[PDB]
Parts: sequence; structure tokens; C-alpha cells
Amino acid sequence: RGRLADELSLTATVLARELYTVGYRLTGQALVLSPSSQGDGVQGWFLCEAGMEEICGESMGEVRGTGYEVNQGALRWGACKGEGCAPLPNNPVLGGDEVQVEAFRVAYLEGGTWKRQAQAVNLRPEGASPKVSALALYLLASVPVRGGAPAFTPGSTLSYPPGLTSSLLELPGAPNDGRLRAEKLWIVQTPNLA
Amino acid sequence: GRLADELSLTATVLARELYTVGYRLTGQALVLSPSSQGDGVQGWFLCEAGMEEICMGEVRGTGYEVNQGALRWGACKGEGCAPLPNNPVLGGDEVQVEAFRVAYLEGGTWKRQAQAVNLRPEGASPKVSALALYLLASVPVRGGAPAFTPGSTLSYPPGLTSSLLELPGAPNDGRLRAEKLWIVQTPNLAR
Repeated sequence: RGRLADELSLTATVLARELYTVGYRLTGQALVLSPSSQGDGVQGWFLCEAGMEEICGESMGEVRGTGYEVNQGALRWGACKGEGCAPLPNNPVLGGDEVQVEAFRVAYLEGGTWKRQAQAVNLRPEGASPKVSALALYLLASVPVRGGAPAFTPGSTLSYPPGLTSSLLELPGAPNDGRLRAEKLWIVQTPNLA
Repeated sequence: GRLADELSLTATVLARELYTVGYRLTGQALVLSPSSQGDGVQGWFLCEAGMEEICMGEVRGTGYEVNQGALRWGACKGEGCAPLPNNPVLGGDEVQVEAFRVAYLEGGTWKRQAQAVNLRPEGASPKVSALALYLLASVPVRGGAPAFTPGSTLSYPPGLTSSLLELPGAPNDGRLRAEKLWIVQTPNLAR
């Protein structure tokens, strides 16, 4: 609980709902993961079925894309239509003001091993390549608080699934600036990529 | 602003959920319960595998209302289940949610009144094309903020008004206030 924790929970509900659908009834490129020291990027595509997803409203039987990235302390989102469309991530989700997003990490689970590396998933009639069963997403954010907060250790509040470690996620340190910090790790199943 | 961003995130969560109300459902799909003191909405839909994590071939319910300065959500499983709102979405502490309102669009006319939507194989009764949702929230801010007028920042569609929504006043208590109006299309309730 806490205002910032509640905002991170909202953010996770938005991203999880969107990413669960990636690959849905799709042939071709379904996911691209672009981890970097500056923040990770994730793009995904899926086929729209009428009635299921709001953004599909005008794209029945058509491919849609989705993308998330962090830039200048803000997590941003974009959406597009068309096979292989490049989302432009210009819609604010969280941060870039009082709230600073200090880390955004995405790892993936392939055959029981967690990885964080450049990766593209292609769905072929024979199957997915590689087979990705889940994504792990991590956010660290900070905000000012009158009187300061004690120094926060990223990773200290997480419950990891089997095989996932702070070392893989490359969690940053926290600058000694008195700000209130909160973090969130969440796992999103990706049955359409598996 | 930070509070505006928190209202945007909340709107996204609610929209994505309410858009699915009525999906492949026969029977009661939606109940709207407005009041001058705050609105409630409940809805039901069929779960199809691979649509959502929480979901196969079973009816689910979903509900929202404000209680004690928090917008809360509830869920249930089963035909006719009551989704008792039991978890905070936004507010209930530093953030206070002061108003939640839901209106509906029926044949070109925006309405806000007690209403249930029923779905039959032939179609919906009444035929609801969209919902409009409104939130007002406040937070403390060092140095205070000026007096806010609810409705003052909204872009309304034609026929939707502050009077229709029964928007409240705001006290001149120095808290920072923000509001959001958003429209959710409801094609499953329009067929």
C-alpha cells in the first residue's frame, strides 16, 4: 500500500492485460524484446477478434501492434495497426515528472530458463520459435516525500519465481537522495507464444 | 501531472474491463446504479480461453463503486454472481476519490438513470452504444492549490452535460484536484 505502490499496481494491470494477448491467432513476428542499460523496450503483435479488446474496436480480423519503452524517467506506450507495424511510443503511462521511473526491465521464460537479452519470437504454423511461456516485468519508481524516506534497496520487496534473480534483471542501485521508492515485479503468462 | 496520470491509468483499467461486458452473453449484462452521492456499475461476460489470464466457457462479473474515498473493484464467477467491490483501484488515503459517475448512450441520447441491459439472441434491450465515465480526485500539495470547479476541464460529447452527470462542487480546502471524463464503446451491448 502507499500511493506510489497503488500506481505501480495500476500500471502492471494495464501492461499485463495488453501483453497476455501477444501472439493471439498470429502468424509471423509476435514479440520483440530490446533490453538495454537505459531501460527495456517491448513490442508485440496480435490478431484482433471483435468484442474482446477495446483497441481492436475497428480492427476485426486485423493485426495490431503494441509497444512500451522508458525515456527520460517516463514509461510510454504506443499502438499501431498492420502486420509488422512499428508502434510509436508517445503516450504517457507513468512518470516523467514528480514520479520518476528509474528502471523498467523485461525478462522472458524459455523452457524453464529465465533470460534477458535481445529476442524476437516468430509464430509459424509448425509452432513458436523460440517457445516463450512468460514475461517478467519490473518497475522501480521514486517520488519526493517531506522529511525523506530511508534508503531503499531495489529487489528487497520482490517475490521471485523459480529461477529468476536480481542479477538477471540488472536492478540498479538507488541514489542517496532521500526520495520515496517503490518497486513492482509481475509475471505475465504468454500462452500464445508457447 | 502525477494525479492526472493516475486518473488516466484508472480509466484504462476500467475501460478495458467494461468494453468486454456482454461478450457472448445471454441474459443480464449490465446494471447501472447512479446516485447524486456516487454511481455503481456492474457487468457480466463470458470468458473465452486466451482472452484473459483470469479466465473457459464460464460467466464472470465485474463491478465498480466508490467507498470511503477509494474507487474499488470486485469480481465474481458464475451466472448472476454479485461482484462485491472489495479491492481499492485508486484512492482511500493520500488520494481521495470524490466522485465517480457513469452515463450511457442509447440511440444518440446520453442518459443517466437506473438501468439494466439484457441480451437476447435477437439482440440487446435497451441498445447501449457507449458508456461515459467520470472521476474526480484530490490530493494534498505543499503550498495549496487554487479552488477547482468540477466539469471545468472536460470535453463533452454533444448532449452530455455536468447537470446530467450530477457533478459535485469542490470545497475550497487547498487540495489539488483533477478530473477525467472518458468514453468506452460497448459494442457487445449494441448488437
